[PDB]
Amino acid sequence: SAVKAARYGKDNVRVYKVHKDEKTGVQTVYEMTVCVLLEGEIETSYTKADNSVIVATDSIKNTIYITAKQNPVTPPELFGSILGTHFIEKYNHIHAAHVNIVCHRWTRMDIDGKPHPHSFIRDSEEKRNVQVDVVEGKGIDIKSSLSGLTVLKSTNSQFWGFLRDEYTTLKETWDRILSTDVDATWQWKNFSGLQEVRSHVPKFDATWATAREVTLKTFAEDNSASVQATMYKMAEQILARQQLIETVEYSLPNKHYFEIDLSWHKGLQNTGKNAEVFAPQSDPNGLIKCTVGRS
Amino acid sequence: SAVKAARYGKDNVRVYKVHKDEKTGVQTVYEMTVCVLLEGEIETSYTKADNSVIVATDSIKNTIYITAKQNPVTPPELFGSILGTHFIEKYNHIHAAHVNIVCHRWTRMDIDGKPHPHSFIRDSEEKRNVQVDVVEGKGIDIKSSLSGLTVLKSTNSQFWGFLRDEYTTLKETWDRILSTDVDATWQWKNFSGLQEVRSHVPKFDATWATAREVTLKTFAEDNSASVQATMYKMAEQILARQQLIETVEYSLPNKHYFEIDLSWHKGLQNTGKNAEVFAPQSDPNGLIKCTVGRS
Amino acid sequence: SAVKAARYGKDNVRVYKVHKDEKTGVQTVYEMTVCVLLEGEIETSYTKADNSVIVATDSIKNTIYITAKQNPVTPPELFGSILGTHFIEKYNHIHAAHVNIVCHRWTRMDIDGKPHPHSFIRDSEEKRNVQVDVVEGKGIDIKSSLSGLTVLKSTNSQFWGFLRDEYTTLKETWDRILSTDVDATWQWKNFSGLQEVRSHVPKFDATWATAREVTLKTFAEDNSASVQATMYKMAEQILARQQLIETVEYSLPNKHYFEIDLSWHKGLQNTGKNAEVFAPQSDPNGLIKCTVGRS
Amino acid sequence: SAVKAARYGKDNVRVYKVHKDEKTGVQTVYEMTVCVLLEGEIETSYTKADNSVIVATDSIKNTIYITAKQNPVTPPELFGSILGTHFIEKYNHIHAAHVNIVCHRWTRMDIDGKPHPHSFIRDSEEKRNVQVDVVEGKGIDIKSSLSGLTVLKSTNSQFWGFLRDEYTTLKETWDRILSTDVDATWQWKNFSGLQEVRSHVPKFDATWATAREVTLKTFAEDNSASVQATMYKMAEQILARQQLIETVEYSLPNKHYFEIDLSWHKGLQNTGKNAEVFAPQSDPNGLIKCTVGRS
Ligand SMILES: O=c1[nH]c(=O)c2nn[nH]c2[nH]1
Ligand SMILES: O=c1[nH]c(=O)c2nn[nH]c2[nH]1
Ligand SMILES: O=c1[nH]c(=O)c2nn[nH]c2[nH]1
Ligand SMILES: O=c1[nH]c(=O)c2nn[nH]c2[nH]1
Ligand SMILES: [Ar]
Ligand SMILES: [Ar]
Ligand SMILES: [Ar]
Ligand SMILES: [Ar]
Ligand code: NA
Ligand code: NA
Ligand code: NA
Ligand code: NA
Repeated sequence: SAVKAARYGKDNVRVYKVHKDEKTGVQTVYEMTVCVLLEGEIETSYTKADNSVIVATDSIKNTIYITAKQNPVTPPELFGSILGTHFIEKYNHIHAAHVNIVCHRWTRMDIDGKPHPHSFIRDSEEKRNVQVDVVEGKGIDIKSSLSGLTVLKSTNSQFWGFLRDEYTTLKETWDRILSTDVDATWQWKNFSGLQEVRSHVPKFDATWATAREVTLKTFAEDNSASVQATMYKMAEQILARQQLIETVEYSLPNKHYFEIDLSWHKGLQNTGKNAEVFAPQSDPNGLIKCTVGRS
Repeated sequence: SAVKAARYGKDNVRVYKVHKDEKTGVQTVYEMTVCVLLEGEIETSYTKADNSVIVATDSIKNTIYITAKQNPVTPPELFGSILGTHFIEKYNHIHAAHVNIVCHRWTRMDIDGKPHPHSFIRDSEEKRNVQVDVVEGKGIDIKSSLSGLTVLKSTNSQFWGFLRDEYTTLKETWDRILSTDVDATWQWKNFSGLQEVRSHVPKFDATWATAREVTLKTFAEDNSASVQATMYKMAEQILARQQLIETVEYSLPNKHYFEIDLSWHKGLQNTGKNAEVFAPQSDPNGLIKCTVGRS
Repeated sequence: SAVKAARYGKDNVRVYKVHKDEKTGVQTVYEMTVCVLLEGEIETSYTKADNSVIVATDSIKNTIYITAKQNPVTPPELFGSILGTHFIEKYNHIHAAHVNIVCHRWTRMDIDGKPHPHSFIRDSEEKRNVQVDVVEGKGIDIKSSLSGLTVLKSTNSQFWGFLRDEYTTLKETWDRILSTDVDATWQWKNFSGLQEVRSHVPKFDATWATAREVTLKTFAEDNSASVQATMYKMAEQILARQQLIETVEYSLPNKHYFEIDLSWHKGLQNTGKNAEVFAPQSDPNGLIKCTVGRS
Repeated sequence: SAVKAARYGKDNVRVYKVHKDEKTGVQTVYEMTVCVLLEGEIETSYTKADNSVIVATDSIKNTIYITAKQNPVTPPELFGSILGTHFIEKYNHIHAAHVNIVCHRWTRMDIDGKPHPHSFIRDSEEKRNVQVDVVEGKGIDIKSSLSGLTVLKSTNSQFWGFLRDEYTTLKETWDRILSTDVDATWQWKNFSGLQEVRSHVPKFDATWATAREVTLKTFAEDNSASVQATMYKMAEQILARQQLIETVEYSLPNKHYFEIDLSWHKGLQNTGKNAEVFAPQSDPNGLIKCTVGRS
């Protein structure tokens, strides 16, 4: 037997950082969950019980807190690139670092119409994520994402003209509920190293904001022919607005809301045009994916 | 052996309702999870296998959807009172109905600064809940609550002057992070029946909004001496603003953020005045409760 | 305003303890999650910012680890009673301690048909729980429970003869699937104090084992007329076997498995006697409770 | 813009099947959660709102229940291969089916030392999984796995001789707790099609049982030098026992149990040789992976 692939490190490292402006008194908080996995010349830890090649996972955890102390933690694309670069520069035998960051929302509170200097609310479990792969001699590959964005529209969704055969019971419809949890990933052009990531820093927050805005507006305004057709329109607009993105990937569940036939009870009308009360279905769910790139 | 207490019914009934304004084209959605448990002269179903006394839980589920079709589902205090009253009026041998409703957020989307007519976002897992107990000859008891409101302040929290003995390691502090998940319940005066609940309908949404606003403002502005002292100030203000509330109960976890001593690494200063990077603790957590009523 | 009720303490305290037999080399592990909440003369911490009455929740956490170091942690009824008694004896102004313990399974591994001296497996998320209320001058009240015991029988469950009216769609059946998650609680006679709890120590593990065995055998062997009727038979047998129990409470969800009509597809027969493939329903679920006590 | 990749289908399809032996009266239940995603000539559903290429996800769901009615559902490697093959044979424009199955435990109850004919218990959240990729002209690729197997050993784990630098605080140890949740995957040789999968049917259950037994015995008996070294010994033995496996992948969290220094309290000794009470850590956790293949 041989080791074909190996990676190890620390998962679920919770980090909070506060920035205090001495001038204004305004405080800004950042909270993330970090995972760092390393690869390199470590096979002998598996095959020969040779721990001399292991950077302890406890040390990786210490490194994350030290790196957060000495560097900006925003945008997460930059923090992840700094953290990944650290390992491949510090350790001769480590050739790849894989950094995953989940950013949690702490939104400044408005009290009496004024932004509060040091009070925050978690307005939704929506996340902003980054996956950073730092590979010796191959640069920095960054995938940015938003996830956990849960939306619903109560009309202006259709689904008709699909394949009908002896397995088909679904009725065609010209008016349904559409609800999903949005997972959207944009993959950046390969960066040569940290200097190039630093040169593009302003584009990271702006592209996240554009991806979010395009997703919400397209969902709200599209008279949707299908999840497939609406998600393609989203991906096409993101690629049009940011030339440094190579691909956009959406993964969308179709969270079903079923009509309830109440006609058995006193002829109550609750289907088609008369549908008011629906049963949200926990499972099963449609799952629709696509990856859109340049011609 | 004897049956000392018995209740049964249907839990986890998901309901969606849409309201369509024909004039404006504007649609409003409501989504809830409902539980109905009944009590009454049902002991023989347990002791003698006498199913003749059982209103099937499947029928309770049907009743919830029919009631939602024929009645307003907002405010939830009113819907729960209608649903509970139904069972004790329809079934001679049912003497109490217990209705629990969890209301899920569907917040209208703003697209290009305008409210969208039919598109919604789940802005946070915060819930608005109601517990309604309808008891034959004893009226309607309503407990209203908000839950899952997650907040953090990065300064203006203290904790000193507590009991110190041979079990104590905690250092006194004049500047810490305070973060909690707010669970707040207000208990209404007993109502004689549905006519009296209907007479107070406007107070339900207004009191929920006041409870939320008082919680957020007091949390943000109090230079907190303890969770205990801040939560009492919240409860006292709610009771002052709504005379039809008898009691206010808060249940608050103290979600700890620990300083990280980095002085072992190149004398890095990250404690006290120099604290920037903290470790959020998943467990354990402080849990602080109180119930505040009138003199 | 006045404080009507107040309790505070530490939740989610994870504890592991190992016992090492020097003779045999055999090791036994215990893992629990503990919550301790205190009550007493503490109103001024809420009303006057008087922290002098507060035993810090951090100190409660330290106390749990010290108590586990110096005492047996099994049976949990005894450990909880020791821990609760500690607070009301140590602190003059604390008059009640509320101790909740969840015990996690670590079952010794069998390797090559022999019990392993120091290797364990988590065989199911079933828990053994205790709730201990220690109240100055009122003794020790103990509720013991098992929870998370998930069972299914594929036949020998019926449900017919229930109330039928204009809300009813459910068909009567003489052969269905019955599946539940068992939550069973037995409430002990009030104990005068720790000496009396110690005098009954052997009864705690034996009664837990009897409750489990009676639940499993009755579920498996009863040709069930309803959840109501089967759960009553369980409670009646537990009360018959342990005279120091006052009440037994069961809380049982009815986890529905629905027939799937496939007759639309090539006349496939999959209902009634021909039912082979079913759709487990995640929600909604029946919820059936009862409390059984002595004549 | 262009579609670079697309797949869609139905997730979270819960299925139960019962087998009834008329001779013996013995019933056997199977419960799974199924996901089917399709790929093929479907780009126009995304780009042109052309639904004519879409096999509705609702139809995929119907197909899973019909396939379960007409075929064995065990071993899951066979069921997944039948289900995947169906789509690429039935639909000219579908060129790949991706089938994921999670099998839930329903273990026959022993009542009074005898196996019960129709009563089952969920003994742990351990799963048996299959991933089946059926690709037109490329055969059937099967990955089998077990997941959610949670184990702990209280001694006979060491970790010393790792890299020490200015980021390192971890002390070397010759005696620690080791606890993990095992995720183990074995990848079969490519199969030409369903006839070849059928020819190997007996090997699927036997290899699952061998993988489980090797994992448990190696964990229990290895005087572990590291997670890395113990997991390699597991993978090497599985590959030795089944020639039709190409690779074995383990993914193991290192679930930390920390010593608690109690020496501040009356000189209590609870570290090193005197360690009895530990604090299980929920996060962070080590994460160790490896893939082992043939020379
Ligand atoms: O078994 C282990 N492997 C590691 O890589 C490691 N790092 N810290 N502790 C550890 N334990
Ligand atoms: O056992 C049951 N009890 C009930 O109360 C019930 N109601 N519907 N189905 C049911 N099954
Ligand atoms: O606000 C607080 N209240 C308490 O009771 C406490 N105990 N430890 N820390 C604490 N903080
Ligand atoms: O938008 C949809 N896409 C699909 O692929 C589908 N299948 N069933 N319903 C559906 N809705
Ligand atoms: Ar969509
Ligand atoms: Ar608070
Ligand atoms: Ar039952
Ligand atoms: Ar291991
Ligand atoms: Na390197
Ligand atoms: Na009545
Ligand atoms: Na006392
Ligand atoms: Na094909």
